[PDB]
Amino acid sequence: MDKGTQYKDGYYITTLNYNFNTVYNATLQAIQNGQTFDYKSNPYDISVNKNNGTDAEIVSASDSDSTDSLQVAMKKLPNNATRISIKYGSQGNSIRSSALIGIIEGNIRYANTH
Repeated sequence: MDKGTQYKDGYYITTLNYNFNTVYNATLQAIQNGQTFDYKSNPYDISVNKNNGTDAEIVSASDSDSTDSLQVAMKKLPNNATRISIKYGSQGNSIRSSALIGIIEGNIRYANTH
């Protein structure tokens, strides 16, 4: 039905039916190039960016948000899909993440088209 967007206890987890290569690119752009700002204008910038090959995971630390860090996990599926797992702070990071996903998929939709 849907790609697989699940929200549970602050966690935002989804599958994106697009290639891990483009998903990494889009996700990087979304956070790194400041394609999304929060109302509290909090530091979104990346503290660890690492590629594995089946993993690409972005970890940014939040100094202003004492409650946690921004962690986005991108996992490569052999079905030309990518699984994204978001890490939340006690305030509910799912809000940031829902916008994040829109940007990630949307950017792919422009670049990839079909």
